Amino acid sequence: LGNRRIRSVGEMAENQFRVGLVRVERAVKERLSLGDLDNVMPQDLINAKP
DNA sequence: GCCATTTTCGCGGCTATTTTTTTACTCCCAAAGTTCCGCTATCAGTTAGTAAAAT
Repeated sequence: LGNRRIRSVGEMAENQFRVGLVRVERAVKERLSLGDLDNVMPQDLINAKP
């Protein structure tokens, strides 16, 4: 039991939330690479559906 | 060219009963085929009326 670990609700929720964050980070980087950001606000960059 | 070693391939019990999942995204225009409402017109069925027949 020193080589086996307990992983509970908080850890799993954090892992899946980080997965979603990576999913949106890819698209955020892709958009920020374009350059035309004069009228771009942060809420126009983030898609919460993933 | 045969003897051994590494790599795929296929397998791992039977009946029941509780319950769906989830990202990602241009626009416009001209040309063409299809549909939906309205009207017509014909035929067949139904129904009302009247004469023919029978009591």
